[PDB]
Amino acid sequence: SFIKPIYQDINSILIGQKVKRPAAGEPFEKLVYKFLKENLSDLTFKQYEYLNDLFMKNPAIIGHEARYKLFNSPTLLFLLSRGKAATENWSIENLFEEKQNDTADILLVKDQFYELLDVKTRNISKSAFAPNIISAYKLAQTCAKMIDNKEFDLFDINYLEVDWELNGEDLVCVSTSFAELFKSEPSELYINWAAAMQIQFHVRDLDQGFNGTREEWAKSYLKHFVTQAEQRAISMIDKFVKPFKKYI
Amino acid sequence: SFIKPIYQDINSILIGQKEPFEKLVYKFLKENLSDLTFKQYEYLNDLFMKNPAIIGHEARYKLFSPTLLFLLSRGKAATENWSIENLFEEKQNDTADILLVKDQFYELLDVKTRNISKSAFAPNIISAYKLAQTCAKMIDNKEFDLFDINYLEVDWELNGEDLVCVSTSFAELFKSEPSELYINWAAAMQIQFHVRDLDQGFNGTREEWAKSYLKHFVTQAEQRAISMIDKFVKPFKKYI
DNA sequence: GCCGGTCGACCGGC
DNA sequence: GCCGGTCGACCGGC
Ligand SMILES: [Ca+2]
Ligand SMILES: [Ca+2]
Ligand code: NA
Ligand code: NA
Repeated sequence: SFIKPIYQDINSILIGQKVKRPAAGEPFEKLVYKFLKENLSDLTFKQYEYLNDLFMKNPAIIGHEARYKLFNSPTLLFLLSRGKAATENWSIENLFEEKQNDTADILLVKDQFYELLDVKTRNISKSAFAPNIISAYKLAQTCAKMIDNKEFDLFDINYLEVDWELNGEDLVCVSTSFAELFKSEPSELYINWAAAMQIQFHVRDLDQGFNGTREEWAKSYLKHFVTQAEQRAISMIDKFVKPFKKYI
Repeated sequence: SFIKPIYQDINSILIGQKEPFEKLVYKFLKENLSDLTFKQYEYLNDLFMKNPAIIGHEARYKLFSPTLLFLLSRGKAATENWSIENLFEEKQNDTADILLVKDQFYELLDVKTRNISKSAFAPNIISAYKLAQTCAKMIDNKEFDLFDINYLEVDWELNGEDLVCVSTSFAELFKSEPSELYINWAAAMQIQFHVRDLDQGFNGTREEWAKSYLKHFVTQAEQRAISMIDKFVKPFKKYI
């Protein structure tokens, strides 16, 4: 991780920062991006921003198939790329812009190594309902692709929780946490199938004791995933069929 | 519904107005149905304000109809904690956007907003699992003429330094063919559609719709459980 | 403590 | 045309 080395400063800075009032605390992310962008200038990109720079540097390379080749990495291609037509139609006059379903909020990129940062915001005033972290399914395809191409040192996926409470008509950050997906026990991750099949946790609560190799992590995760996937299918009969069979 | 009769009016005013549109819709209705229109939470304030006597949740829940209870109430603690100086507010999780109730009949109205110049990705309509519960309760409690769940679609476009409304539509969940509704299991078990494509045939009885919807739910729940195997198990066993 | 459902609407593969 | 996956958090039942 590129941001750990200065997490303490980020931590300190953000704590205190405020925001207007009507993803309620989403703009807390605009700040993280600003700070990153002030102290890691050359490494910090919004995902679309990253794609935009990528295609601007190779304006001769038009059309999606050829543009996709620019990643040199099927996995990163998978995690960062826009759709075919979207890539087909990209141009300097017609840049990529934000997209709800993009994987990362922020990319930190040095020496062709990638840290995908995602910022989970949170109202500590309100209940403590753990938020969607990332699609379990998307993460599964990610692992598959990691083995298939033997890309185990390409990239990490990390999280920065930013806690806040309401004060008057201003939202103020009271605390923050930071964690690394691939340093957690794969098998302990909670998959909420109904909740868009999303791993769910709070960053402060996430363990980091994992040992093995990145490759061992993918394998282990795929085990977990498949296992929970078999249980969920069965759970469905008990929860969504049995209770309603009688009205029929 | 209390909405359909004046759908000409609604329509007329909406087009040209410049994606928080649930606001505008609401306005017109308040200005025209003063004593029928509530935000789901406003209704709840009122129902609790007009009964200062009874307090606590058990009692308060008695004020609503296990089916309206289920669909509209805010849950034990929130309810127990309600008071004049501590009123309910907007909650993302609420079933309805707008309520319109006359003579103890309820119109749960849901405004679906749609970026008309982007893509036709049908949005979440209502959890198919919540619906299933409802249908079950309607039957168990033999209450088939109490409420409707209608939708008003509101299409919009960024033609300007603002977002403009280009068109609208209106449909009734319970005039739709059940077995036809799409249940997107991963997307929060949500029924997904555009209000404008929603079939409005169905010439059966509210009861029939329910036992038909439930059969659809169950059948679709069975497909999904199988699909999970094919999609999330078979393709990854080779790695484990 | 443990667990998992709900809103909101939004592309893109073939 | 036909399908369905994703991001965003966020509550309440026992
Ligand atoms: Ca985020
Ligand atoms: Ca709505
Ligand atoms: Na994510
Ligand atoms: Na709904």
